[PDB]
Parts: sequence; C-alpha cells; structure tokens
Amino acid sequence: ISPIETVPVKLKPGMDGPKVKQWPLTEEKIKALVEICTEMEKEGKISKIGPENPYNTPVFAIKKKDSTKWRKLVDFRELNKRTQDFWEVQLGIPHPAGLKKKKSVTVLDVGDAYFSVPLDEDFRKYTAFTIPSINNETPGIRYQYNVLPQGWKGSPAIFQSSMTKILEPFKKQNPDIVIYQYMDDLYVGSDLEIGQHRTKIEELRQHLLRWGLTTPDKKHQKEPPFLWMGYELHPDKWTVQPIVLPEKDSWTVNDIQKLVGKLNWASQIYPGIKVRQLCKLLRGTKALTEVIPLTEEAELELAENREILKEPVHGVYYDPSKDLIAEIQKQGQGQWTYQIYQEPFKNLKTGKYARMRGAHTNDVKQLTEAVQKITTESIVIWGKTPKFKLPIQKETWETWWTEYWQATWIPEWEFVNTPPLVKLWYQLEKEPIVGAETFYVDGAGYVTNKGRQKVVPLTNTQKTELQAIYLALQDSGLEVNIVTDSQYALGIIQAQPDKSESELVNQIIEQLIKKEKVYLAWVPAHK
Amino acid sequence: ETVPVKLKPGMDGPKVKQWPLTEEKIKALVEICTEMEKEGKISKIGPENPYNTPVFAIKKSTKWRKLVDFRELNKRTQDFWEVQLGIPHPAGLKKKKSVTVLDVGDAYFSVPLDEDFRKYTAFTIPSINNETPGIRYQYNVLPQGWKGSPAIFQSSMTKILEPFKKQNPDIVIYQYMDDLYVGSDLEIGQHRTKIEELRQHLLRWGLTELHPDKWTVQPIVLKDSWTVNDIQKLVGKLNWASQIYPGIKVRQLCKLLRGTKALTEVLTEEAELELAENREILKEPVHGVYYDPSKDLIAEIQKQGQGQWTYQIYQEPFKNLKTGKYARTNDVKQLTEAVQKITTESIVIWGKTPKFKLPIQKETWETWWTEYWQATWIPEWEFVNTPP
Ligand SMILES: N#Cc1ccc2c(Oc3ccccc3OCCn3ccc(=S)[nH]c3=O)cccc2c1
Repeated sequence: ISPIETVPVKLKPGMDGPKVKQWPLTEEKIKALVEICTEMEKEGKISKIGPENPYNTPVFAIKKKDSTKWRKLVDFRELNKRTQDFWEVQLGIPHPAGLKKKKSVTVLDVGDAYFSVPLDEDFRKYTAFTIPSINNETPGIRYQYNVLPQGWKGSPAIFQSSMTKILEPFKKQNPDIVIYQYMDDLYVGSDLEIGQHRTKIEELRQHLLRWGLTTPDKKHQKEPPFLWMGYELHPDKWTVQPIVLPEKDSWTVNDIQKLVGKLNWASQIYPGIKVRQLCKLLRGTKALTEVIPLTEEAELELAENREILKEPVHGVYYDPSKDLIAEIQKQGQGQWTYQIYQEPFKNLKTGKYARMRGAHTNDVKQLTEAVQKITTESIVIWGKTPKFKLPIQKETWETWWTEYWQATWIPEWEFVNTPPLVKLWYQLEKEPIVGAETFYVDGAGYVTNKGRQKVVPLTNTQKTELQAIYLALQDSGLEVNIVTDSQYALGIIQAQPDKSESELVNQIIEQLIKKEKVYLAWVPAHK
Repeated sequence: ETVPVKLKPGMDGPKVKQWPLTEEKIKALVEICTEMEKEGKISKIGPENPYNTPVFAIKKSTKWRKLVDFRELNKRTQDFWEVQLGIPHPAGLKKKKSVTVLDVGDAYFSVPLDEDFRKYTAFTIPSINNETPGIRYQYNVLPQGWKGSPAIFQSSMTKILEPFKKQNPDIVIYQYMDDLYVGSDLEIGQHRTKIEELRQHLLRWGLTELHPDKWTVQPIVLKDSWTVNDIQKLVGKLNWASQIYPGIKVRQLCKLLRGTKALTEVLTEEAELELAENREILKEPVHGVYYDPSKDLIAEIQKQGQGQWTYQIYQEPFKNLKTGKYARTNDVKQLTEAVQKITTESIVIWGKTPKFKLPIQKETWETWWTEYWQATWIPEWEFVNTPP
C-alpha cells in the first residue's frame, strides 16, 4: 500500500471534473451506506472531505450478491469519460496450448487489490461521493477515494502496472519461477519439487504482504483440475469445459447464435466441427424472436456435429525442444480443418478455416489463405511458424504459383497423401491449337471458320455470354480455340474457380472437365 | 539545448498496435532495448502514456537491429517540420555517375529530445501467449527513422560536412532519414577512396553503390506471319496504349483482321508502315509529364512472372514519370527487394519516397516483410492491389 508509488493521472485537455446531483435514497439504504463508509474510513480507504470541493459522483446502494446487506456501488461514467485514455490492458487470455508443463502450479488471487494500490493526490479530489441525509436537514456526508476506485477506466491498467513493479524484484531473485498474471490473479509455476515450491510461494506471499497485497492462505489455495475461462486445465492435459448442445426443436436467431458460438469454441480441441450451414442461416438479419426453419443441410450439419461432440478429447501442453507440425485436411467445400501436433496423435490445438462468405476461389488459393492463418495464430500463441503438411501436390503448387498474378508464399511444407487431393480441375492452355475449330462468341452464338452460326433471344431486360462460353464448350468438341468479346468471362475462367458455387460455372466446369485443350483469347470490341 | 517540437494543430499522437513477432525477434529486441536503457537512450513508461508505435527487428551481419515504424508520427510532424526546417534536394544526384548510401544513423543517439514530445515516441515489445504485458518504453534521445531527426540534426551535419565539401567541390551529399548519398563523377576506385576519406572524417568528428547514369527509361515495343491471334493482340495493346499516347491509331490494322477468321494463318493492306510508325511513336519517351512538388508519388508494381516485375511511378494516372522493369527466391522476397530498389531510385531522382500499390495480399505482406527488409526507411505501402 504505502510503498506502492502513484501514477500521474490527469483529465483530458479542456474538461472539468464531474459534477452530478445525488438523488434521495431510502432510510435502510442510507444507514447501510453510512455504516459501510464508516468502516472504510476506519480502514482508511476513504477520507472525509470538506464542502469546498464541488466535485461529486453519485452513489448507489445495491444488495450484496446473495446478501441482505447493502453493498456500495459508485457510478463512474462521467469521470470515466473525462479521463486521459490509459494504455488498454491486454484483452487476450493466454491460450492453454502455449503453456509449458511444470511440476507444480498454484493460483494466487490477490484480495482487494484495487483497494490496495493507491491513487494520485491530485486526482483524489474528483473521486468524491456524497451519502445523502434524510429530511434535507444537512447536505449530507462527503468522502473521497485515497485508493484506486472500482469501475474507473484506469483501475485495471494502474493495478497491472503496480503489480508488475512489485513482482519484478522477485522475478530477478528467482528466475526459474514463471508468474503469469491475468486480471487480479497471479498464476505461479516452478519446476522445483513441492517441498521447495511451498516455501517459495510462502516467500512470494510475504513479499506481497510487505508491499501490502493480501494473498490466500496455503489451505485455501485451489487444487487441480482448474476451471479457467472455459478451459479445464488438468495436470497433463487441457480440455474445453463440457459443452452440451441445446435439443430445442424450434430455434430462434439468438439460439442459433449461441449454438454457433459454442460450436466454434468447441472447434479448438474437437476435430471436424462444421458450422458453415448454421452461419449461412444466421446471415439473414432478423429479430431474435424470429424462428428460422432448419434446412435439411443444416440438420445434417447439426447431426454430425452432435455426433462429434459425443466423444471426449484432450490437448497437450507445449514442449519447447520439439518442432511444431501442422496438418490441413479439406473436410468439404470451403471447410478446411487444421491440426497442430508436436508428436503424432497428440493434438495441441485443432481448428477450422471457414470459407470467406460470398467468395468463390480456387481450392489452392483457399489453401494458401489457410496456411497464412495457421502461421499467424501459431506466431501469436507459440512464437514459431509450423512445418506444414498439405494435400496439394508440389507440381500443382508450382504451376499455380507461377501462373497466378499476386505474390503467394507458404512456409516449409511436405506432401501427405490423403483424400481429397486438391488440384486444378482444368489447366487452360495459353497457346492455340492447330487443326482445331476456331470459335467466336458474342453476348449467344457460335460463329465459326467452318461456317456454322446460331442466335440466342437475349432478354430485353451478360450471363448469355457466359452461357455462350458454356455453349461454346459442348458445341465445339475436344479441341477448341475460342475468343471472347468481354474480359469478364475470360477473368472468371482464368481464375480457375473449382468452387462450383453457381449453376453457370457448374455447367462450364462440367463441360470442360474432360476437354483436353481449350484456349481462350480476348479480342477487343471492334468499332 | 532541446528544440521545440510540436504536433500539427488538432492532431493526436500515434496509437497503432504492435503486430505479433517471432520469439527470437522478441528476445533480440528485449536485449537491445535493455542495453539502450542502461546507456540512457530509452526509459520506461507506465500506463499514463497511451501512445504506441510498432517495433520490428531486422538483420543487416549477425547483429539484430531495430526498425521503429514511425509512419503516423511522421505524418503528424514532418509536415510541421518541412516548412519549419527542411532539407533541399540536389538535382545533380540523378546525373552523377556513381552514388553511394552511407548510413549515419548513429549520430541521432547523442543529441537530446524535447521533454513534451518525448511521450509521443512510445514503443512496446510484445510477449508470447500474453504471458506478461509488454515492457513499454519512451525515447529520451532523438529517434532513428523519424523525419524530424535530420531536421533537428541539420546544423550539426552541415558543420561536420562543410570542411569535406570545401575540400571536394565535385562530391554531392544529400541526407534523407539516416542515409547519406555521396555522388561523384570520378571513376569508381577514386569514389571508393573518397568514401573512405569521408568515413574517416565522420569517425574523427565523433560521427558513426548504385549507378544512376546507367538507369534509363524502358522502351516499349509493338507480324510477318499475320497470325490472326497476333493481330488481335496488337489491336488490344494499341487500344490499351491509346490512353497513354495520343498518336497511335490501330484502324488500318483492325481492317486487316476483317472479322471472322481462322486462328492460325501463314498479308498487309496499305503495307505495314503503321506498325513501324507506331513503333516510332513509342520509341520517343512520353512527353507532357512534369514533376509536381505538391502531390504524392504512387508506384504500381505489376507481376509479369518469370522473375520479372514492371513498376510505374506516376503522380496522376496515365501520365507516368518513370517506367522500369526489375528482373530477379520467394515472391515475397522478390517484392521486398523490388520495393527497396524502386524507392531508392525514387529518392535519388526526386525527393520523396513513393506510396506503393503492392500486388501481394495484406496479411501475407504483414507476416513476411520483416524478414526480408534491410532498409531503415519504411514507405507508405498499400496492401490492396488493383488487378493488372
Ligand atoms: N485456474 C487456473 C489457472 C491455473 C494455472 C494457470 C497457468 O499455470 C502456469 C503458470 C506459470 C507457468 C506455467 C503454468 O502452467 C503450465 C501448465 N500447467 C497448467 C496447469 C497445471 S495444474 N499444471 C501445469 O503444468 C497458466 C495459465 C493459466 C492458468 C490458469
């Protein structure tokens, strides 16, 4: 408390301190509030202030959780708005996969920490609250916060900085002990045997006590397994908390949102979770009371998902010496399940790469994006890119890489043999074919060097051109050379979408999946 | 004595977020920053300072170095500085025979910095798996890579380079963001000797090879077989270049196509003078393009494949100021080296460093530019690409 230094805090430039009027309260509320405030003043958390200070933040009395007693909550929206923006506390929880196995791990939750770390003298004035007096006889009793208030914008950042400053000398003196910190709690882990570990944790508690932060007793400390942010941290395995899917017959939009969230959360350890059809249902904006029927495809998806969730799965903590290995599998169209395992059949983390909504791309391009996403998440969690294992053949990758127009790279990878195998369905040639029927199209007919012609009744109202490009394929034969008036059709065909999202692309692909040589060129519109 | 440094009126400082980095890079950054703090160049900051600026570690040599991405703070200050304190650009550097970049980034680690401006230069070293909050820092000495550093150190640089420039009037020296450009029309060996002399000069005063003449604009070329496909290709390219050059017309060649025909054929109507003459209309470089001092340079990189990359620097579209063809290893590496060469040529020709329309995708460049970067400056690249 006393040794903990004060961080300079000031209001935003050009803004005055909060000034709010307190509304009258009930007689039991005011008596409970004055009792609690007097107890705090005895403890020194708050100090009475004179009438010269015009800053006031309203107070509200709420029944304590499962308690008839009326705890005190002070609103801080105004002062939060009028405060210098502090550095945000890190919003990403540590992933249990990146943790390294240690012989003993203890959970130390610092008690009443925001009331232990003090506050700046200049800023103490604005954090003033008034406890009203009945019958309007007196203005009331005023108080101010000598210590970090709760609900304030800067409480997490200031407390985190103070905790780091306090813990630094202990980390310097003992380097083996690793101390994670998330929210208030301190998570301590050492490779020492339990006999020395209990002594070291007692030493840490004494250090925090001499710096004024209370810690739980030895008996009260939790014992494994630990439940933390939906993760069940066993000694040698980590699993997600038991996930039960709703059996509700009629699903509302909010129910679908919860189901998709639970399935996505379960995907991190459970392999083979598919949520794409449910997300397709969810894309239509609707009221939370709106009831959307379950398509047969979505019902199949939910059936296979609930079948997958029936089995239990576990993950394994990271061991630094061995190298990470990541494997991608294409479960279906637009779904790619990726697994990250140091050793075979011991998965650190499973996941899925959902296809971009409303995007049709070549499966090799989707594979490249999945590889990039794996690289990013691996960097964030472990700090090293994995050695990938991908379905695509090296020759197919080289062909698409050299022909494609962007810059695409993939880290070190090898070829694992498994169905399905991702390959370019049609390799358009970039040179013409002699002795083949030269072919002209227009948005739809076939105008030919042989002399055949045709006409399509264009709707009075470009698809007919795509129809013509399709109509070109079946009319010509095995060896075809076509030219196109518009660049759009050439771009669509050159992107080589094996996605087969639309019916016209479907028929084009079905036609040219067997044609041995099809060369398309673009000839400008002739004036 | 500290000089007053002020942000442009009504603008807040940097608040950008750090992109997560590899464990080896984090370790190298931590050790470098700890050593610098012990020397006194950087000092710790608490949570009262929201401002942030990314940190990346590059390797130039087995010693890691730190590149601090000061693009936003530069946007907010160098504009204020350029009018207040500027660096002129010698026009003779482009005509010099040999030009050398000698890094003088160690000067700015001595002279102090304004107390009020110290807070806007804050950087964090990230941690793996969110184990601990990053060790935040601030710069107490002049930053490296911030365009106000040469402006502040200009007086010292002039007083340190005056004797050498007086001794050698032919040498042209120009400074841009921790880089000194030394140009000499002398032969290459004499240039090496002069650069060694300048390095010894700087070292004794407590201060610690591209060829511009060879560069020239790229010619553009535009059918004895008269293959109908080649005639279609020529009419397409001529219709494309119609915007760039007003002279070229493809009407007669269009008549040569004459509609429906078979693809492979062996024919010239009114001869083919048009092909030759339009080749002439192209051989002469574009006319009517002049540098505009108050506009941004944007460079488009186009991937022609086969280890080839064509770039076009242009103030206004369809009026190129310079066209080239870089010829080269992964595609990300090729793009990195292409960007570096393009902007170094831009620096030696005109003052500015171009904005880039990179062909690569956003997250891939974000992930893989740091490994292959080897230059102190950082251009304002645009990840998104226009399909070429
Ligand atoms: N509730 C809660 C809770 C408890 C401990 C956590 C945690 O502990 C470590 C702390 C420091 C180093 C390694 C750690 O963990 C290694 C792996 N590990 C994990 C568990 C067990 S019982 N044993 C073991 O070795 C790190 C992060 C979050 C934590 C949350």
